[PDB]
Amino acid sequence: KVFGRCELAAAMKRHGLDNYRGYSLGNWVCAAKFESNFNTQATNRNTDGSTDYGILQINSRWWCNDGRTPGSRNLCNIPCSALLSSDITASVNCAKKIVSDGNGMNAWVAWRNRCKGTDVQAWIRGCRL
Ligand SMILES: [Cl-]
Ligand SMILES: [Cl-]
Ligand SMILES: [Cl-]
Ligand SMILES: [Cl-]
Ligand SMILES: [Cl-]
Ligand SMILES: [Cl-]
Ligand SMILES: [Cl-]
Ligand SMILES: [Cl-]
Ligand code: NA
Repeated sequence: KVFGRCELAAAMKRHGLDNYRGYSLGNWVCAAKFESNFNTQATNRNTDGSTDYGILQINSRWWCNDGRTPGSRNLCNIPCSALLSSDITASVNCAKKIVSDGNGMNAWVAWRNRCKGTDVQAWIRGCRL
């Protein structure tokens, strides 16, 4: 599923991500935009053989099981495939554990490089929330 901007903002809020660990809704929408262009089925292979999955590009090295990343962990206790669903629950619950890990939203390299410090409120501007 490819979400619209305000549509994803609404789903993220419903699942309790708005201000989670102090990060406003706009930061989460901005991260989704540059990680997946709002497409739940996005995937991207890393140089190390791991793979990033879903709207927030969660990596198989630590967070989900794909059966093909040697010596990895599955800290979210899920198959990486659950991260590609039209329903975002699995992605949001796993993102909650990632953003709690010590480095905040810097865990997402695209948020640091493209969203951090910017006018992130622009991502939710005009949305009926
Ligand atoms: Cl957009
Ligand atoms: Cl915001
Ligand atoms: Cl594996
Ligand atoms: Cl394969
Ligand atoms: Cl594990
Ligand atoms: Cl599994
Ligand atoms: Cl949803
Ligand atoms: Cl923080
Ligand atoms: Na894994």
